[PDB]
Amino acid sequence: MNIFEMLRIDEGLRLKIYKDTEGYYTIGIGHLLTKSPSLNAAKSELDKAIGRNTNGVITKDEAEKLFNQDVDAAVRGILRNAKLKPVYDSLDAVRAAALINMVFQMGETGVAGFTNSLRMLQQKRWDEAAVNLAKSRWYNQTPNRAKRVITTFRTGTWDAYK
Repeated sequence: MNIFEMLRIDEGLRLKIYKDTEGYYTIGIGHLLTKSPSLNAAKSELDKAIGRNTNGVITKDEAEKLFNQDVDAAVRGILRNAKLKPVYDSLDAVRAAALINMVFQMGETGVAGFTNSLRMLQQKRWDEAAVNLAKSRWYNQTPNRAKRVITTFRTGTWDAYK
């Protein structure tokens, strides 16, 4: 299993414009279109993204394609990010996916704010990191995802996903 499969699980697949849980226009596999309340705006952002006039509708392939860009971007940010990189560097193939899942979900800045958990991970203090991550807003709010990702950092296995 890998980051793609994991996120596809976490984000689901929607081929028609939807609203994320903050009310933001979204599509596909967690592709945020715009933070504008204007549906016209998101449709316009979409067409721009796809390269065609979609009418707020995309194909599974178009989605997979945006998905790929998104994942790549998430990895780059981690890498451009100063708090992140060193953590990414200390993590195994599996736990690295988990980190990436968080960045994708909350953004560079968002993830870089888990100050204690990040040092704990950095130190390979799994359980404790886990213990602490569970004490977040993030987890309270998206407990299903949070839990899986937390179990991922703790075990270094795909169990929570199997």
